[PDB]
Amino acid sequence: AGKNVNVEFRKGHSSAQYSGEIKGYDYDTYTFYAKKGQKVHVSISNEGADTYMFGPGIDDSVDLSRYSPELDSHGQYSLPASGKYELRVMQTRNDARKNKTKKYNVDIQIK
Ligand code: NA
Ligand code: NA
Ligand code: NA
Repeated sequence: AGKNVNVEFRKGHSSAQYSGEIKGYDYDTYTFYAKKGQKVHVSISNEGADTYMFGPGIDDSVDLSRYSPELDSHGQYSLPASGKYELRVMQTRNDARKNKTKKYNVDIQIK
């Protein structure tokens, strides 16, 4: 199925890059711990791979993709609470139903 990765920044740096490939309904998860008010910016090379974030103080999830209305002018989202957050990378249901695949590179920035 999908893979579950703990995001681990190089010390003194505020981003990390991952690559993956999702098949069908699989989703990959990128987990991290952060403080209320830190800003997250996620960019992904394949816009056919959705990027949604789950965690404390977030009802349901938030779309972090580049055109999402949840983002501010700098493409950032402010974490509403401190704790463990989960970025999920997944295909649309349409593509998942067709057992399509998405190769992707994702850059996760947390400041
Ligand atoms: Na999960
Ligand atoms: Na980024
Ligand atoms: Na769909």
